[PDB]
Amino acid sequence: LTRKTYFTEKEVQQWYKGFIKDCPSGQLDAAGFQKIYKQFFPFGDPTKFATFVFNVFDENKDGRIEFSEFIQALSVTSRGTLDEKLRWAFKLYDLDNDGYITRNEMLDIVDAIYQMVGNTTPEKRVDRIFAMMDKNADGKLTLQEFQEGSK
Ligand SMILES: [Ca+2]
Ligand SMILES: [Ca+2]
Ligand SMILES: [Ca+2]
Repeated sequence: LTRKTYFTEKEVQQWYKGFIKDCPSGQLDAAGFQKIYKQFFPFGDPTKFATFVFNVFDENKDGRIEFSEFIQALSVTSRGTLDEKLRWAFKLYDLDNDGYITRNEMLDIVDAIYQMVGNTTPEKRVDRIFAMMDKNADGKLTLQEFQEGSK
């Protein structure tokens, strides 16, 4: 009985039917996630990125994606406003969950993105956007620095 999500509730209904359709156990864990990413990027190694994305999906950090976490992710990512979408992206970068994005963290992401695709540089690229987004130049990005930098 969500409705705390951009879905109608003859929409939660399909998404659940689809959920137990894909994953009948009702719990897809890191391993399953990791392999479908292997299918999603068969010209690279999605392992690093697959993990960062899985970590944002699994909000209570138990190592499983329940429906609540799956259906909220979809809502935000597919239908939420730009801020809400950027807030979700922010969590992905913020690996240690301390509320900032640092240079090596963002480098890690760019490195993950670079690794997942890479046969068909991260360093110079991150310096570019961080210098761009980091207005006060403290070496950290706040959500606000990130949201505005992106827009
Ligand atoms: Ca969970
Ligand atoms: Ca951080
Ligand atoms: Ca800053």
